Amino acid sequence: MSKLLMIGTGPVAIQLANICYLKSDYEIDMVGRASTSEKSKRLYQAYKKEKQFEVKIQNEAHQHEGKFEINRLYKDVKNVKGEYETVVMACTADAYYDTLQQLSLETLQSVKHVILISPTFGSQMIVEQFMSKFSQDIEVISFSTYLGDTRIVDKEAPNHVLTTGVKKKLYMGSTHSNSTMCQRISALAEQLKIQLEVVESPLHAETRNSSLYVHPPLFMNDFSLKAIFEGTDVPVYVYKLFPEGPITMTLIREMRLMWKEMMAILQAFRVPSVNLLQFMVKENYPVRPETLDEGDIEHFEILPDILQEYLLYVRYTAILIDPFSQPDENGHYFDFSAVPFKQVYKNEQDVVQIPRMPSEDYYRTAMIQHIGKMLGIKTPMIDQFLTRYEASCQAYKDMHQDQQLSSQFNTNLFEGDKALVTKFLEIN
Amino acid sequence: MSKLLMIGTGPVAIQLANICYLKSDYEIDMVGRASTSEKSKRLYQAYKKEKQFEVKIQNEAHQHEGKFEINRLYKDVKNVKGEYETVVMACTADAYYDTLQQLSLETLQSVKHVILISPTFGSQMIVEQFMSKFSQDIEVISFSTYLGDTRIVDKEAPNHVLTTGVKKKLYMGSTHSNSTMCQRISALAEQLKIQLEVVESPLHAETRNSSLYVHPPLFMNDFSLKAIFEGTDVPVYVYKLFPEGPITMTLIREMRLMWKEMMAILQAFRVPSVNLLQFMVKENYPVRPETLDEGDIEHFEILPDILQEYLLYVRYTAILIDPFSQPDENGHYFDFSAVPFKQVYKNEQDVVQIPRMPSEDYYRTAMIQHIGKMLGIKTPMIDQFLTRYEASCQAYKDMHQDQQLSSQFNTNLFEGDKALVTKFLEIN
Ligand SMILES: Nc1ncnc2c1ncn2[C@@H]1O[C@H](COP(=O)(O)OP(=O)(O)OC[C@H]2OC[C@H](O)[C@@H]2O)[C@@H](O)[C@H]1OP(=O)(O)O
Ligand SMILES: Nc1ncnc2c1ncn2[C@@H]1O[C@H](COP(=O)(O)OP(=O)(O)OC[C@H]2OC[C@H](O)[C@@H]2O)[C@@H](O)[C@H]1OP(=O)(O)O
Repeated sequence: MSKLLMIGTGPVAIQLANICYLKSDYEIDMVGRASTSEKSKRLYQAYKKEKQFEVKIQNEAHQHEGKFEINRLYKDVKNVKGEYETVVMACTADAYYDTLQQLSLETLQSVKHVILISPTFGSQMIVEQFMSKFSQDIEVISFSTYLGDTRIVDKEAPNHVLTTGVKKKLYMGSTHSNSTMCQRISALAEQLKIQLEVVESPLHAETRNSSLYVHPPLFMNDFSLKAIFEGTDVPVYVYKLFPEGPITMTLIREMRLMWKEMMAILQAFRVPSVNLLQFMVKENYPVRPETLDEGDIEHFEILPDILQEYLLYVRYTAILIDPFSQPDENGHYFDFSAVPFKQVYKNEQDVVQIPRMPSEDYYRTAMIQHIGKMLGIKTPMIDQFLTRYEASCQAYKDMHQDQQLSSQFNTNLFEGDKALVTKFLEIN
Repeated sequence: MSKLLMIGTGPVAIQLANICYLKSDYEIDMVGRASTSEKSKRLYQAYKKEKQFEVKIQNEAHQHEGKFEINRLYKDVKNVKGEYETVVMACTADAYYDTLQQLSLETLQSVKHVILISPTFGSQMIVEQFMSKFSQDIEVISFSTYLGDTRIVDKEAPNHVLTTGVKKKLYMGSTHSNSTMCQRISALAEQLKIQLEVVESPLHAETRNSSLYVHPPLFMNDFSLKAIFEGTDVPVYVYKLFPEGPITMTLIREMRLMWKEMMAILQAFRVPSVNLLQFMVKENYPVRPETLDEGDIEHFEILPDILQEYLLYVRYTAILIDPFSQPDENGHYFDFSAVPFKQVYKNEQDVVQIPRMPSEDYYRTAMIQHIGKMLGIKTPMIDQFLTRYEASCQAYKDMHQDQQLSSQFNTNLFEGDKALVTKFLEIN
């Protein structure tokens, strides 16, 4: 019978494992890195003891809930034995290569489908090129993003996760147009009440994620980078205006410029372009009618380069509050924009980590840089983003020679991934 | 000896009376409207009883303080008897004509200088044309604004006023270039430590007031006008972003358009143009360097019509807080922008009044409209401003037929003033 390998043991992997448990005929195996990660250990110990996972639901609009037991929970990728026709990557995109490469030849040659839950731009190119050495005909499926928001509500019971929110719309593409797997997914989406736009390549679904265009400007600037690698004297906030946070005319210019460099790479691949404003306004969170002209967001992409900036700037000020929340007796709304920055932190073994943001945006940006390099496309804003982050890494190293740092502070990361997209694009 | 007539008995008039008391050789007479205004009565009764005015000071940087007694406090303009070489208009601009016209022929023919403390655009034209019938050679002096901020801290002692703030820079012009009066004023300004740019006509000083360009858009729109003539369900704020207040891309367009129509009338009069952004940023309140490009505010007037909008919009979001105030332990600054709207209100005799804003901006706008009409200059944004306010007046009349309303709800106001600027411009 059909085996499925789930790579990742966090809340995304658990939600996904439950969907397969309930709505597929796969026997499910799960693997983390409980040998080298206190987090994956806590998950291992907890599943071991209880012999169950549980998804709970917050809005009764969702029936992903359920308790469930999987077939085998592995402790490390290296223990994985045997054949699996389907492998779901529920880990972070910068680990897709590190983890597949640790699988056995028998495992890698048995695989028919690789499904990428939170891929970045070009993850499929990396994953297809890798698998191609062992699978003649590997199918690779990229999603735009994960289906919603799920979280551990108690760190001492990480096998119990909570899905708080579900996205409106997802996109999905495959190396195999309208494959049999594509069809089960959009049929599974239908059961889940999750609108799924099937898209024509995985790369195309990978560009329908808004954070790919707005996280690099928000986080890889001197303001944000100081807040993360060094303190601030006073709490400072991701989505507020300077001096309370990073947003300025300059940041918004940096965002439009990256958007346009990305649209260059996307036209190269004959991938359609993303109306960034309209994307944010219909598929992220609405603002009041009175705030944005409907023709301004429809025709966003025709508009002059400073009108585009002006409309992006305005969008971010509309969200400093939640304009659909219930006002105070004093006129005051929910402070939607007081999201703090996670700073650098020592893990359980006293090793400094960089938080997900910006260290996942260094990976995505470093890959987008590399693709654009080899299309002969110039990425000057991307370029600046990366030197900024690297100088902040080098400065942390110099300022903190008394400390164990993590592999994230290292030079020349992702040589593996960079070579796979090189082989891929030459051959393709 | 030299007599001075002070028209107005509020806190501006009292501060000014003290400056003349201390630094001039004028015997001072003061006149309000204690016959028809509970406010002017309270001032009359209070001065009567105490026989003193008092200016107190808040920042020790100021020596306008002082107790003082004037020579004669009149109860109504109509009591004014005798000859005065100088008359200071310390009242609101929309009353300059109503009040002078109540003076006696002997008084009007004796007058050599009319000094306009808070004139609007074209007040001098109105005042010179009126006085010209009685004074062959009247001198008229317009200030850009009043010298600072003074207030009554206790309504039962309105003869005791408090000057809280003093402007950086004032402008001043006269019908009589570098007159003897001009010279005493800039010498008096020097004593007061108040920088005074002497300007070449009064009209020119009357355009160096920022509220002339930004009050009509802020207050004469459907949002603001609802907040003033009808409640809001929840407190709403003058300087916040929609839905908390009126500021939108649309309001900012309405502000640039009025600015440019005004710059038309100003080029007609060969008056130089006002860099509105730079005016707000150096002469009103500073924002952080990181917020506005210095070349953007220097070259503001060359910039494209949507960049101008974008920079104005951005200026207003920089001020939602005071970015130079001391932050909270939580990152949070002083809520600089939560200035409520004064709404329509019944006075002591149960008569509905419209607050200063927008009823002083209806006068200024109605005059700017009239000037531009007779230069053949089109003022389409002004035009809209005025129909908006009038429809809100008409609606209050219909919705509130059970109520005594004030003369401010009337049609065809300012016929007097409108004819004086007509005679003036034809002849001039
Ligand atoms: N080299 C490597 N090898 C093996 N396992 C790895 C590796 N790197 C990360 N991970 C594991 O992926 C799992 C999911 O990541 P998690 O941080 O819990 O958050 P989510 O559950 O929300 O992740 C879902 C995606 O949303 C977007 C983002 O890209 C996420 O991947 C998690 O168990 C990770 O282990 P850990 O020990 O728990 O840290
Ligand atoms: N038709 C008419 N006739 C006689 N007197 C009149 C008339 N209209 C207004 N006023 C008086 O002008 C005085 C100053 O006005 P005020 O509201 O106290 O505020 P401020 O002292 O701060 O004024 C200074 C200027 O700053 C800007 C603005 O244009 C101000 O004029 C005040 O005593 C008014 O009488 P009241 O009885 O007290 O209401």
